[PDB]
Amino acid sequence: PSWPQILGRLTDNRDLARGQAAWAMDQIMTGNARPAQIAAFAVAMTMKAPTADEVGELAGVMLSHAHPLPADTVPDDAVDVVGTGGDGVNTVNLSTMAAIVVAAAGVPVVKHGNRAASSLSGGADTLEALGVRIDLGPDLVARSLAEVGIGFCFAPRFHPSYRHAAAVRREIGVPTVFNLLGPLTNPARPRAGLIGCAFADLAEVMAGVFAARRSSVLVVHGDDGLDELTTTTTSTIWRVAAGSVDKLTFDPAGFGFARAQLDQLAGGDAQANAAAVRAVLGGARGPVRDAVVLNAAGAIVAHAGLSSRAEWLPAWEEGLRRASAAIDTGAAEQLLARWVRFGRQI
Amino acid sequence: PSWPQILGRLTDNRDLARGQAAWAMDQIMTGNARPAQIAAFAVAMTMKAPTADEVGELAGVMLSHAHPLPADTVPDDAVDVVGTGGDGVNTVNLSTMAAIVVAAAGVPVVKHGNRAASSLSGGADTLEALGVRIDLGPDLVARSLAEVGIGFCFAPRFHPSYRHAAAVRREIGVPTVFNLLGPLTNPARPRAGLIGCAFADLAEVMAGVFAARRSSVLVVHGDDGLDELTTTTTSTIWRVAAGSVDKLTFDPAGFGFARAQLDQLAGGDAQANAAAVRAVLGGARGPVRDAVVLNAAGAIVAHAGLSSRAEWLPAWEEGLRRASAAIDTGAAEQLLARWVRFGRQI
Ligand SMILES: O=P(O)(O)OC[C@H]1O[C@H](OP(=O)(O)OP(=O)(O)O)[C@H](O)[C@@H]1O
Ligand SMILES: O=P(O)(O)OC[C@H]1O[C@H](OP(=O)(O)OP(=O)(O)O)[C@H](O)[C@@H]1O
Ligand SMILES: O=C(O)c1ccccc1O
Ligand SMILES: O=C(O)c1ccccc1O
Ligand SMILES: [Mg+2]
Ligand SMILES: [Mg+2]
Ligand SMILES: [Mg+2]
Ligand SMILES: [Mg+2]
Repeated sequence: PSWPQILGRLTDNRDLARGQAAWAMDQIMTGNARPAQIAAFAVAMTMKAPTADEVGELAGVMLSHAHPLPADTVPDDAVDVVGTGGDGVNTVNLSTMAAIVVAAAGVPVVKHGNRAASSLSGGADTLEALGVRIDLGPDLVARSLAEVGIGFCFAPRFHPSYRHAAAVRREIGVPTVFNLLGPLTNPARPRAGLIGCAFADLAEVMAGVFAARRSSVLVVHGDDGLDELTTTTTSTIWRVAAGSVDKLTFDPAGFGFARAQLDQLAGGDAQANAAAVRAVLGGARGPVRDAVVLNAAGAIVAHAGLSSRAEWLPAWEEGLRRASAAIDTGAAEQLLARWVRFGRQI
Repeated sequence: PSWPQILGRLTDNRDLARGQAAWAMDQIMTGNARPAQIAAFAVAMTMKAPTADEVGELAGVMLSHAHPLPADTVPDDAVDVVGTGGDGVNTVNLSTMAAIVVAAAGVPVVKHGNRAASSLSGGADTLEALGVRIDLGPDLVARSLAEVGIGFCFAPRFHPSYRHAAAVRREIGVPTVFNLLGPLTNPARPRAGLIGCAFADLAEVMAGVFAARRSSVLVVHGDDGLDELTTTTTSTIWRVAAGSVDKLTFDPAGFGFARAQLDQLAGGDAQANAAAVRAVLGGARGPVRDAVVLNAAGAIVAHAGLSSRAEWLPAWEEGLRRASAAIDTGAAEQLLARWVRFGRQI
């Protein structure tokens, strides 16, 4: 294989042969690709329209190179809540808030995340401002998960060989297929997830990658453009269960949610977004809470799907009940406090 | 303007706004673009499908930055004979041989060229092997043109600010829109040419760029893949005259040319290809001579097109007669000897 061969095939608008995307990603991950080659590959793949097979190869290479968690430290039913980012709408950190609530409901959460790329504050930035340690290595993440019920895998700490690709992503500035890889490369490899996709025409490809792994996952795109389950309108959901993908339209009004305006979900810098986390966890009513509860419930539904006996509507009602109770009893607020203390106590 | 704006527009499969391609190329020509940005741009433009407006912007910027020839040193009727290269068929240097014969017939030739990229020996490599000075500056090319009837503009000598783009083209090694720019950026700006295009679906775009300049040009693509008029089969010609483009198919059998096999046109390293030039100019009959006479006649037809009185069949008959006579009288052989002497006597 070679760059001229692979890039030529993509510019001819042809799908790659089996193993070609993997070869490319591995060249990229070993410091063996020129920045120009990395860029051409990212752009060419994006414009051809990447297939699930191709994206799965990219993600697989990344997972091969990632720092893994220690054997037997990740519960079989661990869940992630994370999105591509890049929806362009500056919101509060919905996935991060949802993840805390989910953990507090008793679902183990190993969250993958990163700093902002185009937003004012990313999940990692907001966690840092809350006093949560985002610098933890494999062993300490495993301990966080066991002792607190949640662990945070900071993308740059677990994927050091992605350095070169990350740099090129920053330089070119446009979204590419690389923007899909974060949610697909959690180093703890959880089998369930609520996965947000900002790019409506690539969400089905992300869902195909999860289906290949037989994950129980909801890939979500709010019909307003959010990489989260939205409260402002319907959301498209690509449901992954039993190795197949199901596309459906989701309306939170069907569960009693009131239509919000995007303005109401608006965020700020790390300090502002941290304050919004404390506000929700302290029981504050309103649009932000509603959005947090809905997404927390979505992750609980994904967790439920790890069993083939899970039914859609009863799963959602249970998810909503559990998410609401985890906040209302103060369990979510206490969990955050316990998470902060854990990192301080080394 | 910005890289994210421009690259995003391209990845959304949209034509650029007027001036955006020019902004991009200017950034690239001023050393202000990262290699990743250069590559993303070249690739994204290629996969979107470039327009003549866009390619015309890129070439315009390059021509802005190029060393010009001194005022009033290029005859109004000078012609170029040059191709994109990249046909991936190792042939003798047909454009370069054609250019010598055309100059010997008395049509002023200011030829743009470069060393090999893909092939064993490019036009510049073969001229060097023949003893021709290939890297003369503006004043000396002007003198060569006046005194010998032909001048050669070496792309790296006249387009020094293209070095970063050139480097990226080499690194990524798949053709992009940049592969079109050589024949479109002759620094002497001759108004006529025989212009080869290896890429069947980009030839019409090249022709549109020349149309916008009101050049008299035949853009040619051999139906066997050659970026020259072939003798093995038909060629597609995009004829540019009076600011418009006419698509034609051309069959040299209509002018008495026997079919050749492509291996009959095969070349080798610069020494071999130099020997091939000497063989044709010394009156050797055979397939190489036929392909040379045909291409020289094409260039003479383009020159004739600078008049609105030019008629297609008479022009080809005159071109063929003039090209053959220039070889047979020994004028083409003598012009090469004189060109070699000129460079030695500077
Ligand atoms: O700056 P952007 O490109 O828009 O990305 C915003 C955030 O979205 C992703 O994380 P995640 O879903 O985990 O964070 P969230 O809590 O902000 O939803 C990404 O890692 C960023 O942290
Ligand atoms: O290595 P490649 O990418 O295939 O390019 C082969 C040659 O074709 C172009 O020139 P030109 O048309 O002047 O050369 P020619 O005499 O070989 O036809 C290009 O400048 C190279 O010199
Ligand atoms: O975004 C990443 O995952 C990353 C990884 C390694 C180095 C820098 C980075 O931004
Ligand atoms: O090929 C070119 O035009 C070129 C131009 C400047 C520097 C190096 C180069 O190869
Ligand atoms: Mg999110
Ligand atoms: Mg989001
Ligand atoms: Mg040529
Ligand atoms: Mg050629």
